[PDB]
Amino acid sequence: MDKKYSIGLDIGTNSVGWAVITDEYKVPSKKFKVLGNTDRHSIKKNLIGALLFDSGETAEATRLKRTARRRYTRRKNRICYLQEIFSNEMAKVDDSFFHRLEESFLVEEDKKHERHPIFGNIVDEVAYHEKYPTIYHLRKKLVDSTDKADLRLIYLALAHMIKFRGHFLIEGDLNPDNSDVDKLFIQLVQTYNQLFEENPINASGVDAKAILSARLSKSRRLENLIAQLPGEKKNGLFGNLIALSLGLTPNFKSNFDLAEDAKLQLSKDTYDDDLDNLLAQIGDQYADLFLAAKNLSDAILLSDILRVNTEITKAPLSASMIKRYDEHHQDLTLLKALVRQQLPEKYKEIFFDQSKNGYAGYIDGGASQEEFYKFIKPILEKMDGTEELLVKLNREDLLRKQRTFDNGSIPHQIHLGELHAILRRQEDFYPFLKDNREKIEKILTFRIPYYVGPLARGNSRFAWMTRKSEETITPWNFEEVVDKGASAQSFIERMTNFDKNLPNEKVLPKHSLLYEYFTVYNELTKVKYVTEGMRKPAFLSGEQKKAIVDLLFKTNRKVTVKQLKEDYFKKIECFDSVEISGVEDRFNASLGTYHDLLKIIKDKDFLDNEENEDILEDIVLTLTLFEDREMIEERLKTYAHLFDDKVMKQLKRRRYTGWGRLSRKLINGIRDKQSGKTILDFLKSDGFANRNFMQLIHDDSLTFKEDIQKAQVSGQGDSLHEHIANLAGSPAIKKGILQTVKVVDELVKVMGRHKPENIVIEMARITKHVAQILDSRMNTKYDENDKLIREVKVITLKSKLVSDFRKDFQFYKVREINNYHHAHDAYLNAVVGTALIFATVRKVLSMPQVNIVKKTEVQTGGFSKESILPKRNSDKLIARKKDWDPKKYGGFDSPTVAYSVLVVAKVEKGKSKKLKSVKELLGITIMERSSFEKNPIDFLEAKGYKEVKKDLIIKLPKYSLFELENGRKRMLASAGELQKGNELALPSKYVNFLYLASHYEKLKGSPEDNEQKQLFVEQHKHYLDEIIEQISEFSKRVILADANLDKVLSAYNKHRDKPIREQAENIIHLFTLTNLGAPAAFKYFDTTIDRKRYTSTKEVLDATLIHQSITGLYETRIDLSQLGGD
DNA sequence: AGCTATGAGTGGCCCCTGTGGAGAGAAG
DNA sequence: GGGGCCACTCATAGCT
RNA sequence: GGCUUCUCUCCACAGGUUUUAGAGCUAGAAAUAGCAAGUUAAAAUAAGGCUAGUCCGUUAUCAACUUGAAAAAGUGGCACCGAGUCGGUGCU
Repeated sequence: MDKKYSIGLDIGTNSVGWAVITDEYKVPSKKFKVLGNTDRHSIKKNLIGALLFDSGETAEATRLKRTARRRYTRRKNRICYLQEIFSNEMAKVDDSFFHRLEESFLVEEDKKHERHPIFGNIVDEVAYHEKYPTIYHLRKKLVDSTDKADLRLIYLALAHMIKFRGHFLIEGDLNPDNSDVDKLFIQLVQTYNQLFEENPINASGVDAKAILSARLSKSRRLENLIAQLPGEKKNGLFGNLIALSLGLTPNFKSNFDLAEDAKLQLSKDTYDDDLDNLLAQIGDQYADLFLAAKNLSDAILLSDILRVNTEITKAPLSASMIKRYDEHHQDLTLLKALVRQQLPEKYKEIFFDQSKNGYAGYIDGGASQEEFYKFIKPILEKMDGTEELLVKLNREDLLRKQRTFDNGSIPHQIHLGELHAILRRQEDFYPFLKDNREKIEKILTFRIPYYVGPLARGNSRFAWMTRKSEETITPWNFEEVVDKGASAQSFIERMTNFDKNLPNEKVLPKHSLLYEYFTVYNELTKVKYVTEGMRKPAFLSGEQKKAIVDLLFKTNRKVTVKQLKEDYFKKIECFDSVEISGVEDRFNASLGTYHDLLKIIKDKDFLDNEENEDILEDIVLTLTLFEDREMIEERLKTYAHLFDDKVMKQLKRRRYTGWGRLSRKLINGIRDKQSGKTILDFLKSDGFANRNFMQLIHDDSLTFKEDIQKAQVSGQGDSLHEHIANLAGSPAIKKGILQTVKVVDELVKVMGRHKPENIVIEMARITKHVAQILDSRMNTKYDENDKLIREVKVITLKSKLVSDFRKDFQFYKVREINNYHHAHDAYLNAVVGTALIFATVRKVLSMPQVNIVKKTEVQTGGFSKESILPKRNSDKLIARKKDWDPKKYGGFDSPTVAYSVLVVAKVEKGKSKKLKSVKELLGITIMERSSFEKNPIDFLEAKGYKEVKKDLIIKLPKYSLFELENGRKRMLASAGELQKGNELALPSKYVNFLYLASHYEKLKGSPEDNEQKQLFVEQHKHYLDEIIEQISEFSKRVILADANLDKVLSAYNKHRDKPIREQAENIIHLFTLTNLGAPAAFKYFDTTIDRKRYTSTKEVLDATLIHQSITGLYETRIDLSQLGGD
């Protein structure tokens, strides 16, 4: 008798519930066979559980790390390129300089040259640090010096710039000279009054420098500056000029009465040619106005960055840092003098004690600038003559470091100007600098375009670059070796979605002329007209459709019903009155691309030729693909014989956006076998049928449906793994779905492989995507008519229904007590699913037998924590390299153990070197997983183990479960620590009262229900003691933490006077002590309770090891006590 | 008987961070 | 959030 | 309509840490006290891998046993009864 059942699921991001229910809704339990060498042969477990696992990580952290690694590699490579450039001349002056630079990190013992990395003699180091206190002094010296400079210093400056070349958010040359806001603003006002003497404006008394450089948003600054300008509006010509000076994107259409939009932005890569467009429309007289606007914008943005405008130099960043250092020196001297004279007691704390947030901690220690200002402010308040120091502290300019987080805003054009100045002033005395100047400027400025990507020879799963030749790519031949046009096309296309109806085909651009014709004809297909003398509405003929398109759609950008009635039905067909159905007011489709090309090419015969359709489609694709206009220009040059120079320049500056939904093959690529017409052909003319796109693809009399079905991949089960990961959503939900499918498969196996009658599923707040993956596998049988025989029904539900069903019949839930809530949610989901198609539910809730399974995952990821700890005399520090002994060089710490292996061998113990039989868990860190799996015996012997019994080696990943006396379980967190493995269970009687009491004021309900809650909570003061009694008993039984439990009991007795609700929130805080997983610190009322930690793994070395399947229904108990016996 | 080495428990502290530009998608 | 590490004390095995 | 959620991929940037370099002085045998100084740089930023790429290394996948290089396939009885992390009656 094959028993009927169904499968319910509770899918989350951290957990995947599961359940099996029958006709009477009871969850059965089956006697599962227990494999292994223990005395236990079978365990009867309930068909319910809750898989738990670490939350799936989005690749965001991994992607950031990968992009960082590529930046590091390419920056090291820039260093290598500069060292190759310097290499030949370096050997003539100092051959080992580059070697010393690499050996700087090592101690004096490991260095192969003299310990001074720059000069190798201490006299020259003294001279260097006396002459150049920092690097910015050296940069200024090199930028200003005319004398022959030392090559090592030049390399240091150039490498400092190349390694820290600043941001690329501004393209086009930027003048560092213009940095004064107010003077240039008045200059712009004077220029505007010169070009417009008839209507000049006055800006006297307006503090433009303060307002425009204020720390406010661009719109606020624009409003504030205009508010000081009489007669001016923020939307006016001058207001738009100011907005342009602020880096916004003003629209000049209304300012010059232009027909088309005129939007300009200096920060865009295309300001110059768009400005030329505007000048060609309004005249060349306005060129100086926009030039002054650009200069003022440069001045404003620079003043937002640097502060030294008084000093005259062409290195506007070295001077700023030197000035900061001088201010720091002078202010420190003054502060030390004042503290010496007035408050001698705290001199030591401020200037010596590296453990405080004083100047010692700020400079010689680890304290940041904010904390240093916090600590130094009250001391300044308590002393006289500190007005200047208080002012500088208000400006965040007191005692400020050169290398702070404010250097980010520096444009890379400043660094490029400094680089050019250096390479110009040093080229005379060093020929190779002059010869390779362009190469170095390239290396600083060369940036692998965001559309090219990783430069891989196919060996990468992230690479899409297409190559012309096989030369090694260097910045100087990046253009020559790689076709940037093809690279950009691949970059765009690989991301663009493939057609749904045609999976192998590509989607068309939105502004495709063929797509526009398709849409126009498809919309015109269902248009019906009613004229006098006609009994029924009739579809428009193909001739009528073509005439309408030619008369209106090619002549008007937007066509309305009234315009159609007036222009075609009355003028052409001589129908005075016509009724149109299917279109309400106007036609949605528009030949905007066709009208634009009519404006540009101005040859309507060329556009109307179907022979030119391929050329026009290629033009649309070229305009849609490429943002950099050079790519479009080079591609469209294949058509330079078809258009004049002006038309070609017009095509260059036009751009299109968006990608459509359908492919060219689907519309005008495939043809009917019987007729030879495409879908576009049928839409243009279909006779009486007048079938639209949907009708054409769903007509069985046409071969189009057959072509689509054949094109549809009728593939076998192709990579069930990586199939689910193809969905749209976070990787967390993807992992949830995959684990859900695996759990469903294992449940199918457990239930005798008889497929379920129904499947009830919910999803964490996408459900359809989950349902398809399951109903594809569940239903695979076809009847005599090729129809699917649905032996499995897939129903998906909503959390509101389940929550209401729970609260109506009091199947309440608490999310803080224990982890049985996932399984309970799964069971209630199954019950509600059958409801769409009472004691049992309470029994299922009250079962402690639940199979909570922590997914034993071999941890991957960071080998150890990223914070490098100081050098110490300890053995637990991890080397960061092969030659970096952790004692001598510090290094990483806190390894993440991949898994641990039970090693039974003999180890020499004591100074006597006597071999002693041992049995202990050795944790294999992730850094050594490959070495261990390569040859376990050599790895184990390397750690001091001898006569290793390879037969007894067991692989124990993180969260491997052990069973001890009284059923005490400890999950293997790592080699030297455990976790609580037992799931504390409270009966429902405590479960209801806890959430009723803690969420007391927060709940809102009817007055009688609130009174019932009052009575229910007030009576259970006796439960408030039973809860801590159960906690204490479970603690003694498994937690075994008497000190923390005693502190809890004392605190609970101490705070018993406070009201029941206030007690309740703290009582639920207790369960952080008992809940499965790692212990976490919790506080009871005012009292803070330390966390109990299990740093002892000895007790499990004699325990019954348990392996559990993904559901845990199949297990293999191993008794380790029988292993290792002598 | 006394000195040193060494394993278990407990209390405390630590852990990389911030930003910009471009493209393409699901769903609201 | 949680595993790792250290400073500290105490019981116990070992040793003579 | 836009700009939102959320994901991927790419391009860059400013820091942070470690270790070393930036000669600490005086009195005192030393412990130690007084004084002076604190702003920068190099290297590394997951060990490393072979396909030697200006590529790849934290995403995702992974109970145990048998076969298989691997993908992959197979491996374990059910019912009644009562059912705290489980046991009995028939029966396989």
